[PDB]
Amino acid sequence: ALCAICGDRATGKHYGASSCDGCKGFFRRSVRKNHMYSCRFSRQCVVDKDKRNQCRYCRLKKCFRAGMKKEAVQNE
Amino acid sequence: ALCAICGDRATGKHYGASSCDGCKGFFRRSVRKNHMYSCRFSRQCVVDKDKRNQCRYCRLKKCFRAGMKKEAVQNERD
DNA sequence: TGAAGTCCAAAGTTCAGTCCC
DNA sequence: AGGGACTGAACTTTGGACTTC
Ligand SMILES: [Zn+2]
Ligand SMILES: [Zn+2]
Ligand SMILES: [Zn+2]
Ligand SMILES: [Zn+2]
Repeated sequence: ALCAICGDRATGKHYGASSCDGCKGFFRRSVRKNHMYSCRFSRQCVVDKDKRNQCRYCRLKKCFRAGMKKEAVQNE
Repeated sequence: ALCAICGDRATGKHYGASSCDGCKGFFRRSVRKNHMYSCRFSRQCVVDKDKRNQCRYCRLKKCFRAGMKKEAVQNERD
């Protein structure tokens, strides 16, 4: 099973979508800090294993596209 | 532990070797900008906390000899 | 046990001081 | 004078290892 966000190896369902440990942590931290970030390009950046850290905005957007929900992220 | 490159205090393992923040930073920049340093002397310069900035060629050479890996340096990001 | 959570080593970024073109 | 480059410390983000409900 591959990560629905970046294509890396998936470790199971996280926050509503199958994803790797990276996209898992990235999403949780983003939601808890209520970050939306911003893209400096056309908000259509390539989010794969190698470039996932190049644009937080696009990575986060794809997490939501993949099915992740803020609702699934807990406080603390 | 100490920096395997210059002897200064090590802040942990960096790019594969125990090193300080100075050598950590130096290696990263050297790799990302693919700088081709040269040595004015015999390429046997002593690299310590004191002289580390005297010869970039030898400090980089020491970095690789100490275990730092080019592959461990990631691409710059925002 | 599934899917939340936490921990933390090792990546990354910014920038003041300082000097060269 | 404006443009550019380097160093290393302060501080943040990443993601794999492990823990709780
Ligand atoms: Zn992923
Ligand atoms: Zn983008
Ligand atoms: Zn050092
Ligand atoms: Zn030298």
